[PDB]
Amino acid sequence: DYKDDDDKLDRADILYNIRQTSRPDVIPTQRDRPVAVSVSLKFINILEVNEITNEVDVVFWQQTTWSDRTLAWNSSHSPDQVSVPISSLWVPDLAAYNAISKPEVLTPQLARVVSDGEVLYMPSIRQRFSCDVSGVDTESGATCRIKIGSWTHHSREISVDPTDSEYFSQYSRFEILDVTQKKNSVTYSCCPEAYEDVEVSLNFRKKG
Amino acid sequence: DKLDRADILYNIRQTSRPDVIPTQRDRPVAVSVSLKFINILEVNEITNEVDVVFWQQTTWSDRTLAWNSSHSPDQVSVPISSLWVPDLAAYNAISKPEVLTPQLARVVSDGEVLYMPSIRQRFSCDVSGVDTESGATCRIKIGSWTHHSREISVDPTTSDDSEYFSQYSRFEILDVTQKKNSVTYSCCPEAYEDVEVSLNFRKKG
Amino acid sequence: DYKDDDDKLDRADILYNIRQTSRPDVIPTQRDRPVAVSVSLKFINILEVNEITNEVDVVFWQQTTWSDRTLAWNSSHSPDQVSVPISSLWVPDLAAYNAISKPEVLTPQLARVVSDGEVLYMPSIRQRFSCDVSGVDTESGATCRIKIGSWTHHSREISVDPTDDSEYFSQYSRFEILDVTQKKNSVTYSCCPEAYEDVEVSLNFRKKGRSEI
Amino acid sequence: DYKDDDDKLDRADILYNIRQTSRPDVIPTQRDRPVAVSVSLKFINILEVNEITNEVDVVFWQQTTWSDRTLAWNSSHSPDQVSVPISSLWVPDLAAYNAISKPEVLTPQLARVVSDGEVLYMPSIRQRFSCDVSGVDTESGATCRIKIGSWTHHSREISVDPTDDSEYFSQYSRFEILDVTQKKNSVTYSCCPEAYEDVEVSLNFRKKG
Amino acid sequence: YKDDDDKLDRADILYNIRQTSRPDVIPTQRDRPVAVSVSLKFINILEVNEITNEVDVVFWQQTTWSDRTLAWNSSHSPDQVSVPISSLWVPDLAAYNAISKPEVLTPQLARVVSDGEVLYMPSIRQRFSCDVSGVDTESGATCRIKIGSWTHHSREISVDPTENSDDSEYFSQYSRFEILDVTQKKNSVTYSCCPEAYEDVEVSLNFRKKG
Ligand SMILES: CC1CCN(c2cc(-c3ccc(C(F)(F)F)cc3)nc(N)n2)CC1
Ligand SMILES: CC1CCN(c2cc(-c3ccc(C(F)(F)F)cc3)nc(N)n2)CC1
Ligand SMILES: CC1CCN(c2cc(-c3ccc(C(F)(F)F)cc3)nc(N)n2)CC1
Ligand SMILES: CC1CCN(c2cc(-c3ccc(C(F)(F)F)cc3)nc(N)n2)CC1
Ligand SMILES: CC1CCN(c2cc(-c3ccc(C(F)(F)F)cc3)nc(N)n2)CC1
Ligand SMILES: *[C@@H]1O[C@H](CO)[C@@H](O)[C@H](O)[C@H]1NC(C)=O
Ligand SMILES: *[C@@H]1O[C@H](CO)[C@@H](O)[C@H](O)[C@H]1NC(C)=O
Ligand SMILES: *[C@@H]1O[C@H](CO)[C@@H](O)[C@H](O)[C@H]1NC(C)=O
Ligand SMILES: *[C@@H]1O[C@H](CO)[C@@H](O)[C@H](O)[C@H]1NC(C)=O
Repeated sequence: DYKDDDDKLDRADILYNIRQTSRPDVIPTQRDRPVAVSVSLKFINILEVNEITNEVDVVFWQQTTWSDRTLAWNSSHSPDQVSVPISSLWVPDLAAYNAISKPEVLTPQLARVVSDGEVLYMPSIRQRFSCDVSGVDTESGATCRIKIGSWTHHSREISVDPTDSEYFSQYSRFEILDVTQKKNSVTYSCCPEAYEDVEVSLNFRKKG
Repeated sequence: DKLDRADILYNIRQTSRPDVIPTQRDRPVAVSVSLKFINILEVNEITNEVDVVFWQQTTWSDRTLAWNSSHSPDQVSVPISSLWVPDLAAYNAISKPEVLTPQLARVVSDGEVLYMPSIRQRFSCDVSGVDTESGATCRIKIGSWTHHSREISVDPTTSDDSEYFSQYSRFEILDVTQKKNSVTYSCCPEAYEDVEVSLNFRKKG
Repeated sequence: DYKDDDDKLDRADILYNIRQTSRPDVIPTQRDRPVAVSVSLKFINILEVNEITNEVDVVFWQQTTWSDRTLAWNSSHSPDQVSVPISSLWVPDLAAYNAISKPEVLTPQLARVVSDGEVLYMPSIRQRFSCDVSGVDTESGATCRIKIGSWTHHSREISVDPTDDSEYFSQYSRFEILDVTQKKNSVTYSCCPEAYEDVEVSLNFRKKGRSEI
Repeated sequence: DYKDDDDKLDRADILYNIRQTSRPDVIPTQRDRPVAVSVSLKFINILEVNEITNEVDVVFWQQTTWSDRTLAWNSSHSPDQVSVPISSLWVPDLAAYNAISKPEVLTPQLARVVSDGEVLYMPSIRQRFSCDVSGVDTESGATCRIKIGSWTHHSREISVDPTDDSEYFSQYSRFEILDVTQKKNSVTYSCCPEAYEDVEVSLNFRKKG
Repeated sequence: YKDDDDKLDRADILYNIRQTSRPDVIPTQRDRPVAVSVSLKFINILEVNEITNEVDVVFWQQTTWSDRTLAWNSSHSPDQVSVPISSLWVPDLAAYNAISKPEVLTPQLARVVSDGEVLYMPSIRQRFSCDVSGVDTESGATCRIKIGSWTHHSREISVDPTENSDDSEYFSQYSRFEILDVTQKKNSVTYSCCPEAYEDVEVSLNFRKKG
């Protein structure tokens, strides 16, 4: 409960509990079900766009959530949440398939763990992508698709699902017309199991 | 006295909880935040991006860290890896902060902790009017990333806006003002506090 | 067992087992033979091509597999596979001889270990290479050759065996792929008496949007 | 003594002793007198200068020495010195106030520790600075001043004191050095009551004809 | 020879090496300096600037030395193993006229031989301040790289040129440049800073742009 959120000893104790129970390297599967991972992108900026090379430089708030019930505690008279370094926690091994640079994480690498076992990690990230830039200077604009999925965990182990101008910079050379998100389950010739992904389509165009 | 310093550092490391907000008994950690500009380096009026260097003055209190200094040092420098530090982020930065200075804080015997790095960073802010007399006005917002208003409060602190500013920049500081906000986002039920730092500057004619 | 894949305690236990057994700095040689390392590149993208300096910037999916049977376990009623951080495992010390930048690994550094002892690591990597770019703007295209082999382990310790398509190749690349061929070599250099194996990957590619009459 | 410098077990024993005594995070203050740190810069190169932005990219040899007598040992029959990773040692928290990039350390991060307790750390560094570039094409040259001081230790705790000019300077630089002068400041800022010492290095340089 | 692929033997040799290795102590033997051999074979010349006298090169840095305390009996065990360099002492070498950090392109493993010889041979990309003048002339330019121990003087570490193979044996046929020749020489030099001499190896290569 909220009147206890600032009891420091309580938070320290919860962090200790979390660190004893957490298995940073094991998927927190429950009920012989895949871990349900939620993923949405809220765009913060569009910095560089190249219509010749089909490359973009974007900043986005990647909202990522899932649950590990082994981490839950009774919060009747203790903090409902604490911030935890992600190195103490399991995080889904998500990758953006068409990213062409490493993600540059702009924000402190702390997640929130909620007393019901929900884990929230929502970093702001700048990253470069290979996507369809054609039309960026037209009224229809461009539609750049970013596919994000678990790299090493197939659909039996991890499912992914969705969790834009509210946080989009008014100062960008560009403007968002629409962001849509859909989910796919796809199998490659490499592997017999399917890998789920969230595909985020960013329709945008140069201002004016 | 070195041994006295070694002992204070030991005490600090015994008591310090680097991953726990130091809020006690019941009040959100009061964090003081102030920017003193050092330099303005790259200004792109087309892409609306700036590249700046600022002294980020950050102070707060952890009274569990306090000690009686009647016959021992008043302060020691401590590596920030040994201390809790607020998880501040500049929302409109478009690059990671480049910390130019040694990552050491001062801990004072009354529990005050001061961290004040010099930081070069790239921002997305209004650069329109930089070449005019009124100047541009670049707004930088800084607040706690994962801690809302019940856990951390963020506040302004104040001399001359150009005291530490480089005479060799192509730019000059007309005015710096800092304002506090508390904003709830559609994502979450709690408010997060921030300092909006308004830097009014123009090219030197 | 496929049903038992999501038994969490089971996964945790296999991981513990693997870490007890794994020797991350020791080649997993079995029956007095070299570790057979399989290597295959699937190109994902060609980003920058400089016809003058003969350089390319490519993203490729480097599929590496090998066997360490000491890692095997009975999966009759347990997960068939688990993901393991590469820092917990031996990984072949592969190097691209003509690369001119460090490999930029774009994906999480986890391998899959299979209950029969097969270990799979398949990172996506962006890297720059010194290669023949000549002809990239013609029908026949350019052919850029990339060599990958073990850096410190010779043929008695590690063997590399290699195993179009544009299945994973971006349709948004300025370039398109005509053919990919992969040859195995065992070469002896004057520095050293023992040979080193490599796979030589021949990427035949050309610009889309070439001048056409 | 020098005749025992290469006794390996002796060196390993000295290293062990140093690591037992060393407090990497505690200033080695003696008799409560501020640790005296010498700082000298010998310029290696000037790589790129920008008259419009007043920025300079330089490479310099940053000669830093101080003492920690707790590290001393009797070298009558053992090595007079050994090299030690700086991570095992206290190093002064020096910062260059007008640097606009992180210092790029070109050399192995080892210090020398002498048996009298002297510690020497002299890295080669490439760094960008904001400084007066004007006059670079004249004969009077330009004068770019670099200030270096302890970041968190004021004058009661650390004092800095400046320790030919082109001896290590690259003959292949587009530029040449007319003069280097090194002076000591002790400055109080509005932020804080205590003074912070610095060494101000004035580099007078110009483009070659 | 027959015993190289005995994995338990290899693990035991690694254990032995790690037990006796002193990664931070020079492996001096019988009160004499560690003899470090260093040689560069060039892989590539990437970017050249005649105005600024800067050069971007890839080279194979062949570095060898001896640590006899690591030696073992290889009669019925492997003759060599690979070892992460973090487990071993490696000479603190620096390129004096390097103007950027060395970008190591290869895995950071050395070989240790049963007779105690250690071989580390990274492929490195690095940028240098050197004489670029004459690069597009038939005579070419001559860029000189000096490499020596940074903190160990001549009583502790000697550096020696190695050994010939063709100068272009590993050089990219696709570079815009071609190597005319490479020479190496040892120097031993005293600086105003220090009483002792520091040894270095000076690599001079005359290279030119293809025409
Ligand atoms: C561009 C951003 C958009 C979101 N926004 C936020 C979000 C957050 C936030 C809240 C919760 C999390 C959680 F840890 F739960 F994942 C992360 C960030 N914090 C702050 N101070 N500002 C303002 C600037
Ligand atoms: C570049 C494309 C992206 C989609 N696709 C894959 C491959 C894989 C993948 C990665 C690694 C393995 C491993 F090595 F661990 F077995 C298996 C599948 N995972 C996902 N989510 N997508 C094929 C390559
Ligand atoms: C540009 C390179 C130079 C030689 N060459 C080598 C050298 C080496 C090699 C041999 C021995 C070592 C040692 F560990 F001993 F130092 C390192 C690399 N390994 C491979 N696979 N290829 C291929 C092309
Ligand atoms: C650009 C440099 C200037 C001095 N010089 C040096 C200095 C040093 C040196 C001496 C002592 C230290 C010490 F550890 F004491 F600090 C550091 C470097 N070593 C070598 N090999 N060369 C040659 C070229
Ligand atoms: C950038 C300007 C010029 C240098 N100057 C300072 C500030 C500081 C300083 C003082 C106190 C702290 C503290 F630890 F308290 F946070 C940090 C830096 N130190 C030095 N040597 N010079 C004022 C800021
Ligand atoms: C601190 O210690 C000193 C001497 O030990 C004593 O004067 C003092 O009362 C203590 N602190 C206070 C004033 O509370
Ligand atoms: C592996 O162990 C299981 C135990 O359930 C048992 O079936 C058998 O001993 C092994 N598997 C096979 C081949 O039956
Ligand atoms: C140092 O050691 C020498 C050699 O035994 C000895 O003669 C001398 O007394 C020692 N010096 C001191 C004061 O420790
Ligand atoms: C090493 O091998 C034999 C083992 O039969 C051992 O007894 C002896 O010490 C060594 N002999 C040599 C030098 O090969």
